[PDB]
Amino acid sequence: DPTHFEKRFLKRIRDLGEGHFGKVELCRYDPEGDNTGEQVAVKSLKPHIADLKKEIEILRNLYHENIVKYKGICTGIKLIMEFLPSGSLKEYLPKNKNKINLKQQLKYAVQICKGMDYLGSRQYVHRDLAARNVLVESEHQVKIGDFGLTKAIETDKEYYTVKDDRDSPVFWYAPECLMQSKFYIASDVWSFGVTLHELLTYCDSDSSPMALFLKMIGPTHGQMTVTRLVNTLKEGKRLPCPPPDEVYQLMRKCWEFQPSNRTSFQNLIEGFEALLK
Ligand SMILES: Cn1cc(NC(=O)c2cnn3cccnc23)c(-c2cc(Cl)ccc2OC(F)F)n1
Repeated sequence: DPTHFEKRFLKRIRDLGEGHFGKVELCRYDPEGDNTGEQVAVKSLKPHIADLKKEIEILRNLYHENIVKYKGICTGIKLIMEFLPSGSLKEYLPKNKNKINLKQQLKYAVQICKGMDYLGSRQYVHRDLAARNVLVESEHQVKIGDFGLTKAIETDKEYYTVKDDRDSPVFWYAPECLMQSKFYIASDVWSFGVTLHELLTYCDSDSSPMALFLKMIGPTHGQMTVTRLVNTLKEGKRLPCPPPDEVYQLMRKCWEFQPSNRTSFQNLIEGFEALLK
């Protein structure tokens, strides 16, 4: 079985990044023991097993040019994927401003929309769409690189109701996710709009969605922060345009209060393609 990786041949090189419960490391799968084997990205849980198994099964069945490739498993379980040395958009964009212009940013935007549209056609909701979860294949190509919070939508139903909201990226969340823990495909569209703002600002820390929303609502509300966030959104207030009128209009359509007034990923692709011709 080419999808079964033996523990004794999986050699750790360095850490790549980590979340609260999971981590990704650069390993070499070296059965010949001479450091000639291929380099792979390995996702493991820190010393949630049920959630990782579900996550592995989802990725095993996704095949798209803008989705990170599943390679296999190491059985306790570890997820084995292809290694992208340029890393996440969050770390790549600040170091490569001179290489990446607005035209390339809009191509990245189309690519994220295509990968997301494919996911949504398989009845899944991502729930964690941000620049930190987008990998750089090359200066011409990006891939959605993580599915840690991904959930299947019930048949003859349009949303998944979340029970555990403890590690939620609240500054990327739509009003319905904040008020009722209801995740629709339209909720993923809202998060894309915030990811697009990150992309246009080159993932600058001082201009991050969290930095900007805290300046809008005040940073001393503590436990009332999410309530204040809900209030500002209810008023019609949104993240400002980075220091491109037509791109900002597609972004504002991602941020329509009611999920029904929001566009679809297919509609956004048409929008970006019209601007690239
Ligand atoms: C700083 N950082 C870098 C990361 N990853 C890579 O560099 C990487 C390269 N190839 N590869 C293949 C699959 C998954 N990750 C990678 C992460 C990272 C960490 C976690 Cl816990 C989950 C997803 C992550 O990656 C994100 F982008 F999807 N943080």
